[PDB]
Amino acid sequence: PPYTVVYFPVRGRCAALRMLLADQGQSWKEEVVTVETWQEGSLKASCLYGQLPKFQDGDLTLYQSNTILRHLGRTLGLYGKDQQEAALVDMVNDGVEDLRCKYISLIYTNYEAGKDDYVKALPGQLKPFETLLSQNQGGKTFIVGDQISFANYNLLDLLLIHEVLAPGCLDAFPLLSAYVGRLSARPKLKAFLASPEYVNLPINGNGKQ
Amino acid sequence: PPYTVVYFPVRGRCAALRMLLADQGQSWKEEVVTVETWQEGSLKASCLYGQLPKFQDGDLTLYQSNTILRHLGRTLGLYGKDQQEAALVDMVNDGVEDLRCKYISLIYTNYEAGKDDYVKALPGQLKPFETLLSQNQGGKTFIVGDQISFANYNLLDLLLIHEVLAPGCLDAFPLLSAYVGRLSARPKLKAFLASPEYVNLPINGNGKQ
Ligand SMILES: N[C@@H](CCC(=O)N[C@@H](CS)C(=O)NCC(=O)O)C(=O)O
Ligand SMILES: N[C@@H](CCC(=O)N[C@@H](CS)C(=O)NCC(=O)O)C(=O)O
Repeated sequence: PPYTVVYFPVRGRCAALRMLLADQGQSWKEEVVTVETWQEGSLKASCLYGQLPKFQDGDLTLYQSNTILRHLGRTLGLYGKDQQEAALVDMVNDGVEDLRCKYISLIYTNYEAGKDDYVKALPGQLKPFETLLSQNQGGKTFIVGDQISFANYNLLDLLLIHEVLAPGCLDAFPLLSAYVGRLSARPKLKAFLASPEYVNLPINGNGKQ
Repeated sequence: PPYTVVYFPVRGRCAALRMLLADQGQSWKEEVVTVETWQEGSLKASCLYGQLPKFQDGDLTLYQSNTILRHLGRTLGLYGKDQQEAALVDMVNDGVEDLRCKYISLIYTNYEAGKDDYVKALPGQLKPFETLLSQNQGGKTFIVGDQISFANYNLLDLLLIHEVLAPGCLDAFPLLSAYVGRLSARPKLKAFLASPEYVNLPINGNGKQ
């Protein structure tokens, strides 16, 4: 630290890392970039991959939402108890990222025409995470092992936004349903999730959800 | 170990991890899955995300190509010299993954119609890695620090397959070019890249490259 997240005024790909920071009792600065400012072009040209989020941790500048999640997970000890759990943590997060990418595609490129098929395919897309839960302490703790690795925050966000896209999409999945309830009840996260800086931010940048 | 990769008969998403294993002098088994066997359905159903590669390391079963790369990077000490380089390694690999996803989209969903635009956009997609090179000992070593982190193998594969797609695409990028020549020359890796088990596999599964 100090931590600074530079991003558009949406939850988007900063939602998970924000929940992580808040739940772990960290402080940070929100640098809000408006689409107007973004169109000016100077900031974009300075971003390694021409995109946000941009993350500052002291004198370290990072890009890539999952790089930030892994960085935070690594430095705060939320990356598994050993090399094996760590790999499983990656496997979960890579799974979360795959589905987030299809979600983002639906939202921004084909929402009207594609929503039905997407919702049909959703159960098969969620089953893996229910299954991971079923294989770890009866799904009563976290996605991997008994500590709250960074992948949980990313998974939690993926689940929450899919409840908005397709209400009831977790009804057929007891472990995922209870998982979201439990994690969302953690004191600091609950408070964060209920705050204006979260609630009054749209999930995506195009008005759809 | 022992290491086993379960995959279709293509370079695809296993090319980089294979190069890594070969360059690092590791031994592994290839279990080839034909599309015929895949359509039978049983293996797919047993895969966490219904996809390959599947990776066996002793009694640990992993899925997700990048999870496998990070697993080998972590257990073989090819993941930066400290927490800070590790973050940069991730930032590189996430960038590689983003472009690989676009490459894969082109190949399998829009090759004929999309190629020309994609190749036009390619220079902008490659510059970031040239920029990273120029900020690390003049690009005379590796993509991050002076050790060959796993991310290097993924970047090398990405560059190699794009050279097939758009010959000369690295001519505008002296650092990337020299980087490719340099890594490709590494003895064990050089031998691998020229061996039948690499050369006689197509880059992709639909015969396009
Ligand atoms: N792989 C990147 C993707 C970043 C990304 O898609 N950023 C979008 C907003 S979520 C952006 O900056 N769009 C504006 C632009 O591309 O000019 C990550 O995970 O951070
Ligand atoms: N995110 C996964 C993607 C895996 C993937 O796309 N696998 C393809 C082959 S490259 C597959 O199994 N296709 C068959 C199917 O989906 O049934 C990774 O990086 O490993």
